[PDB]
Amino acid sequence: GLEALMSSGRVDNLAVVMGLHPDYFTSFWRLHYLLLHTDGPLASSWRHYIAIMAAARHQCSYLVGSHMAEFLQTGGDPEWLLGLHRAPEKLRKLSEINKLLAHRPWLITKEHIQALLKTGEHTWSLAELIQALVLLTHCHSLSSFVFGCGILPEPPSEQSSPRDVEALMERMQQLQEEEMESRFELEKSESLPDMLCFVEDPTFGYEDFTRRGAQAPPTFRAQDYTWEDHGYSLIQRLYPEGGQLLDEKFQAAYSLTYNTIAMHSGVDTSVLRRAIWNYIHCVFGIRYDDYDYGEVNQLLERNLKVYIKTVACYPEKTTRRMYNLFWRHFRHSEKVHVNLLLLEARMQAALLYALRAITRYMT
Ligand SMILES: CC(C)C[C@H](N)C(=O)O
Repeated sequence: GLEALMSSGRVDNLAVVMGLHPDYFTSFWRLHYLLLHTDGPLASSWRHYIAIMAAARHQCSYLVGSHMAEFLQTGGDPEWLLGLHRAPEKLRKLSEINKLLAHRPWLITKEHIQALLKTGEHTWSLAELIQALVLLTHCHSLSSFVFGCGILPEPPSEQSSPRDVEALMERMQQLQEEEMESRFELEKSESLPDMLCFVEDPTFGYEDFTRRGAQAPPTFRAQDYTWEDHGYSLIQRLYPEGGQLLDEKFQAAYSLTYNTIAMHSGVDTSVLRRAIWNYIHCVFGIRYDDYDYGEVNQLLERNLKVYIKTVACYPEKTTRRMYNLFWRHFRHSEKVHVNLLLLEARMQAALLYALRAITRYMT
């Protein structure tokens, strides 16, 4: 761990907790400094305001209150802090895609892209839009992390501080050696104040209460639009400096391992980490053609699925009891490792839907 920086008092509570995984922190910090402290398509004050609009979707005052202060220090018409209605209409056009990205990314549609790029007095360019999609999804995934790790405003965490594990290690060995479609639909269908003026439709979330029965996004076959050979290449064409940083951050988190499980070392944990990843993408409708989704229940205890899904979909509702309740014999560091596995998987899914809608509009 980046111990001297964490215990120094000079970086905030969020980065202190990221310090626990230096190989991820480096990739996280590079994209953080790019989006917020590097000249780009959009003015500094716009980027902090877009971040407020995003953190407001999850009622996440840690991130809202921090980008408010930055927005003021960087210029930033204070009157925009009275509510979205006082912001330029170009920013206001982002509410719909902001809400959809945060809660139901699969509903993003080329007709949404058409509205943003519609020629008017102040139109979004593609480089401006791509930077805005990265900021919105960045701050949604950072709200998941703030809530899932119990990060306190400016201990750095309300939840983290300065046997059946062997059952699990056995199930992982057995694995390291059609109706596939059925097991995916089963996993996907399973069911488990002053910020309000920066959002529209504040009670929109995962789970439609306008319809009986729980939320089941439409199955999207991965490989129809993947990061590796569709989304990455579109972002590096429209926003070069961020595409590479996002790719490195995605890979940083998908491959981060210490070869340990709870108290055990010498383990290969990729089958377990792939289940966390592939489950969250399943909660957002993405099906991997060659993956046995039965492995999710073999490997992810039920208390871990309730937490993962709460943090991906309803981070506001995360509780200390819920954090303590799963993986009771695991190290806190590993609970944090799960959180950043899931913000990266949640962010990649929201981006991919948005990037897919942009491709469809261009055609
Ligand atoms: C338990 C898993 C979330 C991570 C594990 N500590 C590893 O090194 O891969």
